[PDB]
Amino acid sequence: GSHMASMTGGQQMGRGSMSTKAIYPGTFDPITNGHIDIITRAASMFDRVILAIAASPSKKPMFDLEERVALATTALQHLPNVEVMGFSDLMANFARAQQANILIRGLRAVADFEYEMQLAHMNRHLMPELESVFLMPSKEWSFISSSLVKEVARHAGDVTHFLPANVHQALMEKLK
Amino acid sequence: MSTKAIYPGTFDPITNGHIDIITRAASMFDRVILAIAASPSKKPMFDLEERVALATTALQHLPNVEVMGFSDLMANFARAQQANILIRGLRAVADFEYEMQLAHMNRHLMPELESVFLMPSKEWSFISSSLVKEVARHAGDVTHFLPANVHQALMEKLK
Repeated sequence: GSHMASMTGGQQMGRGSMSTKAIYPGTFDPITNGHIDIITRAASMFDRVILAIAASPSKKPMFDLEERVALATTALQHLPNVEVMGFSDLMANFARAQQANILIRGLRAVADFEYEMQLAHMNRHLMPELESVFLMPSKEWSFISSSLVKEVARHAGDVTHFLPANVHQALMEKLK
Repeated sequence: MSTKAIYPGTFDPITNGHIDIITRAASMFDRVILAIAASPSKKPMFDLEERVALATTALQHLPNVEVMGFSDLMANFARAQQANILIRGLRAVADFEYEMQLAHMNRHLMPELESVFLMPSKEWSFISSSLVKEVARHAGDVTHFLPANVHQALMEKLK
């Protein structure tokens, strides 16, 4: 009500809008225009957003953690309420450590919907106070992935439309 | 700063699943409007007045939620209401394809409207308005799936 701290600290649910802090996890190897679109949209609706970059992914990434964090930091510099960080745990544990209450997930294909629903249930089990939120990609970026952009670039296909300049330069450098 | 979300549907009637979605949405956005479609394609069991009244009571305990009817383009309603977020619940794969199509169309109609998707709690993952009605019509117990006000109104409709 006013000076009610003496009485209560407050609950998350039932009581109006709360401060929101979102994590957007991935490998971002490297970050594409599709990722930038998702995080831009998320940063417009939530107070703070962390782009969380996985340190040790299952498959060895083309860019190391340091390179991935640096490229993403530059690409997202124009968003005041976004921070880029590496992590090496369950997304649920990183979110707990970072006191985040929102998990951002991109939803590209029908094939992925089943898996995403399963992960959301598991994350609710691990961290009940973490809410998963799902954003569909713009039509423009609906077919791109980091993986497809790399494979196209490896055979000299034009991918300038799909990446920010900083990332495009770094990628060309990686491929000779 | 300010976020204002629309949660559209037929809500014929509102279920515990709907209430869960809007509760979660109201915790992350400043204001939420439950937008109830006036003239759905299939004739609903409850009329607009009944649907709006039942939902209003069911959601009365949420301070930052308003229930309204609407009978126009979701883009125009959202523009009229100065809303910047469209909430959809996402139950099944079949619904995701259709919702993705509508989201593309809505991006065309209203570029400044952001569509956001929430998955239902495990508890409510199989229930729909349609299924609850069909169960109740043949005397199955649906008390676990509806708020008391809605349960009472439904029993009344089937007598």
